[PDB]
Amino acid sequence: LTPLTEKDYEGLKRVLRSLQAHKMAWPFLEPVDPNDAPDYYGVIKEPMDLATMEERVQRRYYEKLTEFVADMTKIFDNCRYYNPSDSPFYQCAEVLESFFVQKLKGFK
Ligand SMILES: CNc1cc(-c2ccc3[nH]ccc3c2)nc(S(C)(=O)=O)n1
Repeated sequence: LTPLTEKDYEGLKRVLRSLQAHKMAWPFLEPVDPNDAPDYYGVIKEPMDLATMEERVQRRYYEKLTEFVADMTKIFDNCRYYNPSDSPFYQCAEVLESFFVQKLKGFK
């Protein structure tokens, strides 16, 4: 896989901001609050969120697009594992993952 260039990184920031602005992204914007989900961090061993990804983007943590996609997929995988399939939180992952794929393919 090809290294992420500085030109690549402008695109990644755009993709990330498109997701952060999505109406369904709210449960993913910041780390889960342990007060609203007291067992969350006993269940989910590798939490991830969009603020933690923004930090990594800004600090050029990602060297390959696959690593960026892997962090994003953890967000969605964590959500569907923690939540039952009829929860509104689960529905956020359904909507935002397919939005992400649309944007990812564009990033191309
Ligand atoms: C009850 N189920 C839930 C609850 C939450 C949650 C709760 C409070 C929160 N405060 C700041 C973020 C934040 C996220 N996130 C999910 S998630 C990431 O979609 O798996 N599922």
